[PDB]
Amino acid sequence: PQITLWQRPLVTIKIGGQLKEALLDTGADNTVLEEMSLPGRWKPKMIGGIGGFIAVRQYDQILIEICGHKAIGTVLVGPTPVNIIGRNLMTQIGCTLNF
Amino acid sequence: PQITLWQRPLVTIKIGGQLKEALLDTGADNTVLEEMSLPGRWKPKMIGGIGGFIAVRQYDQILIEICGHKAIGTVLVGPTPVNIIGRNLMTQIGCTLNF
Ligand SMILES: Cc1c(O)cccc1C(=O)N[C@@H](CSc1ccccc1)[C@H](O)CN1C[C@H]2CCCC[C@H]2C[C@H]1C(=O)NC(C)(C)C
Repeated sequence: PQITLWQRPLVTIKIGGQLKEALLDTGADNTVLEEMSLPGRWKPKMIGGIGGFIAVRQYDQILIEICGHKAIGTVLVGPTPVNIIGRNLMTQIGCTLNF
Repeated sequence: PQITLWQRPLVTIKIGGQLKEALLDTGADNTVLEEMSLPGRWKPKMIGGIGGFIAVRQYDQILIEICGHKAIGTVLVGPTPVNIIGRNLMTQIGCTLNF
């Protein structure tokens, strides 16, 4: 799959038995999902974007299926308006920028 | 150029006679630079990221040289902590995501 950038690079994910849409985001160090319940224990974390900071819950070794490719990594959960797949997960699916 | 995502995808830009480093950001609709003086007249704009909103100045038809590729487009100027090259400029340089 080659994805051009004329539209947002949204992909379908499967995480915790749920189907979501998420944005492939090269400008994000981390992966950030809207509120959802996840197994097992987490740690509080602040992350900064443009315009300020949000509080999130850090879950490690969480299974995610991104466009049919499985990856396990750290997933942050909190009040983001868009599901974000960051570089931590993108490297696991062999995802590159090209030009 | 193929860019893997193990590190931030930072590139050198030239804009308004100045050299800067900027992040190639698939998760950004717009291009956002820290405070700098630019030719032309501008319009006020609010943009939202994670954790809130910032006020920026919208400059159109601005020349930018991104990793040696010229592009002209809308550049937003304001209190972003990182220079961000968004999709609007990335399409102009033939930039794709691949995996
Ligand atoms: C800059 C920009 C636009 O011009 C237009 C639309 C969105 C954005 C925007 O802020 N996008 C961001 C993701 S968050 C997001 C929020 C709303 C919609 C889509 C994505 C960037 O892609 C990533 N963004 C780039 C960059 C922005 C300036 C501050 C430092 C980083 C923070 C980083 C980021 O947010 N990282 C998290 C791990 C917290 C997710």
